[PDB]
Amino acid sequence: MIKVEIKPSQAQFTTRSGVSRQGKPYSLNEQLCYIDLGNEYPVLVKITLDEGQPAYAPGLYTVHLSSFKVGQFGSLMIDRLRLVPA
Amino acid sequence: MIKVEIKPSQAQFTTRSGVSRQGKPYSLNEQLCYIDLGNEYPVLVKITLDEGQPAYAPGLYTVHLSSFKVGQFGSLMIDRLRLVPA
Repeated sequence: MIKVEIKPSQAQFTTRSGVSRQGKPYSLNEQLCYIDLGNEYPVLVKITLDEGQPAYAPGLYTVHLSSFKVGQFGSLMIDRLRLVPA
Repeated sequence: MIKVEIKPSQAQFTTRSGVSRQGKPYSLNEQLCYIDLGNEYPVLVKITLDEGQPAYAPGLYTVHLSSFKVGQFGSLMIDRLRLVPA
């Protein structure tokens, strides 16, 4: 299991916006977190949230299976990091 | 934890080869596996092995933390799926 932490300072998201190739508006909400990748300290990672989802509250989390998909070359890829409480 | 299975029929690797941009030879060993992504059946996924590593034997495995890295846009990515026995 991957250990993800949302620190007290990371409790908010920011929003970027724009227009798709054929005219549709979009909005993307982004939040930061720390992930332990086995180095001396956890590293900073950007998360893009799914539509209609609030920012994750401070605390410890792990990664949900729905984060992964098989890519166009047949290998596993991350789609979006989706988190669940630890 | 991600459940990965190497079936009896997937006990071998194949090797692809070529030459890098500035002249060096390379060889890549590839093996197939089944990964449970929560659909009705596990899906087929291609793994590229690390240098000097044998094919994983048939059995159940999970994903090692060393499979992940932070990508050039600050989000988590899979580098190569590295497995450890379940």
